Amino acid sequence: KKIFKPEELRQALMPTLEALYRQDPESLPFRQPVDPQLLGIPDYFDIVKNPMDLSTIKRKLDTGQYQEPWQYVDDVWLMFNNAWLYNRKTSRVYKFCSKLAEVFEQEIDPVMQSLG
Ligand SMILES: COc1ccc2c(c1)N(CCCNC(=O)c1cccc3c1N[C@H](C)C(=O)N3)CCC2
Repeated sequence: KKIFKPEELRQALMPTLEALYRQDPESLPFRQPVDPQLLGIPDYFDIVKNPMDLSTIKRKLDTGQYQEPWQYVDDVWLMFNNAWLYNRKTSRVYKFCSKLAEVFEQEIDPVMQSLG
């Protein structure tokens, strides 16, 4: 509390991120930052004001950018909400997002209870 040590956040939270990365096929669109021109979705940043992806979250854990664990939870949820905002409900990314949210819910609960 209330600025947690970065090494403690990394040790506690990284397994929850790893759980997301282990999901195949579902994590694949989330593993790298979105590049709208290269992917042919040029309106992406117009709609998605705060992009987020698994590699960025990992980098933030690795580099001590979270002061407290709810900031990490908020970035994971930002990633999910961006995908549900941008994509149509029939798309792979939308359905994959929903699966990741299921996995994350299960993983994050006991970890947050342990951190305070
Ligand atoms: C597009 O669905 C898939 C599904 C599986 C795979 C791939 C792509 N690919 C491509 C992965 C790169 N393309 C995207 O990442 C992406 C593309 C269009 C829309 C969106 C994209 N992602 C962002 C997060 C979004 O919200 N909409 C690899 C094989 C597995």
